[PDB]
Amino acid sequence: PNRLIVDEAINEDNSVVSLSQPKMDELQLFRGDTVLLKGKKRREAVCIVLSDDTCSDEKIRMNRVVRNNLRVRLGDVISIQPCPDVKYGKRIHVLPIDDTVEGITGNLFEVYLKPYFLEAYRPIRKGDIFLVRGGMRAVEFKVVETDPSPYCIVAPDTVIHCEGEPIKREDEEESLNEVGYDDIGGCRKQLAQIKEMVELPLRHPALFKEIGVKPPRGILLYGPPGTGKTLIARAVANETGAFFFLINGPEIMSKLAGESESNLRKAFEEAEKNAPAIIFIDELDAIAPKREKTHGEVERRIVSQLLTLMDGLKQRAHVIVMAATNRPNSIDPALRRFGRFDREVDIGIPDATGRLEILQIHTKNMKLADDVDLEQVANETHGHVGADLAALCSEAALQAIRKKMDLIDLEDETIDAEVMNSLAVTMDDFRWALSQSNPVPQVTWEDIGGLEDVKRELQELVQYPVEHPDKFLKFGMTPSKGVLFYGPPGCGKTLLAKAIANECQANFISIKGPELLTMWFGESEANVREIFDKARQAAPCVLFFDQLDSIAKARGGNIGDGGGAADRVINQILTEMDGMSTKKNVFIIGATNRPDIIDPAILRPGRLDQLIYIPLPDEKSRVAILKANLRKSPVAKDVDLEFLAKMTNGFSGADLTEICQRACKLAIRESIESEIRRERERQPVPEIRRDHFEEAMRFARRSVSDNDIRKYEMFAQTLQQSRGFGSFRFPS
Amino acid sequence: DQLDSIAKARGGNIGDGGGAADRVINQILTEMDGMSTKKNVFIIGATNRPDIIDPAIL
Amino acid sequence: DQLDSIAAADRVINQILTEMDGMSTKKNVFIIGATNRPDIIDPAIL
Ligand SMILES: Nc1ncnc2c1ncn2[C@@H]1O[C@H](COP(=O)(O)OP(=O)(O)O)[C@@H](O)[C@H]1O
Ligand SMILES: Nc1ncnc2c1ncn2[C@@H]1O[C@H](COP(=O)(O)OP(=O)(O)O)[C@@H](O)[C@H]1O
Repeated sequence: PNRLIVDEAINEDNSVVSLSQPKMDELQLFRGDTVLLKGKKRREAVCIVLSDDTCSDEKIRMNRVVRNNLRVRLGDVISIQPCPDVKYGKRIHVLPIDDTVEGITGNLFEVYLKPYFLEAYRPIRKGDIFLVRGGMRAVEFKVVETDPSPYCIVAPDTVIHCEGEPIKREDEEESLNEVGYDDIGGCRKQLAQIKEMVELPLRHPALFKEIGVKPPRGILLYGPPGTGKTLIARAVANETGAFFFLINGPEIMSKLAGESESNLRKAFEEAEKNAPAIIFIDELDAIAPKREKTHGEVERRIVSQLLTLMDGLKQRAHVIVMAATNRPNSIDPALRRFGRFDREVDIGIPDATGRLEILQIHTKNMKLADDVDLEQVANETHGHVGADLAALCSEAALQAIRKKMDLIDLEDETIDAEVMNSLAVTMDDFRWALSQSNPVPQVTWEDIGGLEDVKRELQELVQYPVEHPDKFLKFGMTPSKGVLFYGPPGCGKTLLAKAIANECQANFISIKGPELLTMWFGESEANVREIFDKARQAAPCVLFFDQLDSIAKARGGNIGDGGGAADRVINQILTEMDGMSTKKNVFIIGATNRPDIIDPAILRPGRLDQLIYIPLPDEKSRVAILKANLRKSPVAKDVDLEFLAKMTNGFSGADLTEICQRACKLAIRESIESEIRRERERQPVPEIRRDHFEEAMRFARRSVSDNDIRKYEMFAQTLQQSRGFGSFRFPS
Repeated sequence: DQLDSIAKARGGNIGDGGGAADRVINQILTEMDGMSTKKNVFIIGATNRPDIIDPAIL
Repeated sequence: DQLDSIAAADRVINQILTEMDGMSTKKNVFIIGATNRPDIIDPAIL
């Protein structure tokens, strides 16, 4: 019940807080009682509880000033408890801020403190902040000294003196703007994990004792630089009751030989002295590299001493040591073992919403106009780490100032107020920042013309499992992962593979047999294993094997001596695909120019079970191919693509692409003539002229003879005659 | 798996690494049955072409 | 130079084929091949 949501106070002063009647009853509390408030950044205060109906059950009506004292904002969670044994204060010493005391001709105590604390009966704590209105400037007071410590009620007979050294404005501001868990963005999950491995053992060590475990004494943070590991150290420093101490890797290296070890030993001694304690080690890889590869023996000494003191604690001191590294591999491998920095956390690059949060955090102090939208900037900056985002914000503010360099004058002793109030950041500044700062196939189904059945089948095999995983899990059948494309050359099999990869948004890897065949003994099979491993790394992926006939042949019969090695290659592929049954996301598509010699074992169901015959495009598909090729080129209306498709009976898709290439080349040539004519006029046709089609087609010939095509039909008819279960109906 | 690749009739392919395949076969022969105490190592082979496998392997 | 010395298809011509296919994306670099006799060079080059 102690948790409550920070809520505004309508009339309550700083030394009083308000609760709802049901909530105040729930705590077994009386009206006017002294209460203790705990808020973020380990900020503790004491106030007087009040009854109010407007105050919500889950909200506490409480002011701005104590919010600053508690370092909390609206909506923040603070823990409220009864405060017992709140003795009346004998004497309080308060240090006001430097800014507030300026211009106050009269004494602060007489003008402000004396009437404020007359019959106050207010309980206060060391470091408590309160505000008093009056004079030319409202005055802030901070209670540095309390007597008796720590909780003291200000009675009228209590003497109050503001004499001493007033608190500097920057010193109070730094604590006010000090970091907590909210200031770090994009790693809330990692903050929760770090709380679990670190904060949880410290708050409840007996809980770890009961279950028969020893808490992880040391934890490691690794990832790209700038992700905020030191910032996480700052946050855990501010918001943990456990005593926090600093060890800096550069600071460790700064000491003389034989003094870094002394500093670290006294560090662990101090940590084990206080109960509890947390140590953080930034740049652990800097002072703890591998002892196998080390330039100086002193570094080996410091690594060994760190190991010895790491084993020195016996899990009873309850001190957790934290380490941050940009390169975890540089850290000595011993530290990664058990009983020591075994627990690793990777602070990956922030996502879109995380980087949005980081941008908001970085820009909260800066002014933001109505036009600026941080979500857009986050959308464009895919890869910037948090430090890059901070630099982006700073250079956006720099553009804001730069746009006024014509208005402002540096030589002046003072700056203009008009330009200053006109000065702010706009969208253009963040655009410049985005431009300056530095952190799948193109082919689509619309590009392909014809072969609609093949397109639908490819969508069925690959796109549907990722679209509908639940349906596949329900029917309990693993999706097929094998497609073979066989047909005459230049019919868009590679286009089909690229299109399906683009539609499914998976990495596309394409390779051919001669790329793999090589000359050394085991090299080709190693290449096959490497390409399959590469497909695994880029999962989900579409692995495309072009010229499958060259790489896969009938093992039983091969004329050449080296064909035996070729046999070996095929075997490797077989085994690889047995490993590819595990990776359902990796989809293997094999296009072969001639499928008769393809090994029967590779076409076995479970490796390449789908066989697709890609024939020559018909008249309709030829029209579609001409449309696709002529999308980019404006064309005259006189040409009839239907007639072109009808005439080009023996041509493939590549033939038509070369056709359009030559046609538009002669279009360039007539453009040369037109521009020469324009130059003569100094001293145009919108679309392609028809005689260019006339001449361009003459250059083209038939790519593939019909005999190979009838061979393809013979293979397809063997496949069809094999599928002889058409006359199949279950009994009754 | 696919033992017929690593195991062949010795001398079948002259250009298979200059006898490196035959040396591999001899090494496998010594490692399966040689002058070492047999451990609890059960060797399973799978092949589609058993007639090409070395008779000493079988 | 002397592309005919290499020369229907083999490993090296396939490497160069894939490289020029990927290289067509970069228009700025200009690819020139001078061979003495073009009859024997692979038509995929053409
Ligand atoms: N998630 C985040 N939220 C807010 N600021 C961040 C975040 N990540 C990084 N930063 C900023 O970027 C900097 C990252 O530095 P850091 O990675 O801690 O240095 P090192 O790697 O040397 O310890 C910090 O100063 C911090 O202000
Ligand atoms: N249906 C089609 N639509 C558009 N272009 C096509 C089509 N079929 C083939 N092509 C053209 O043929 C050329 C080569 O095709 P390719 O992908 O090499 O076929 P294959 O997979 O048979 O080798 C491509 O540049 C492409 O422009």
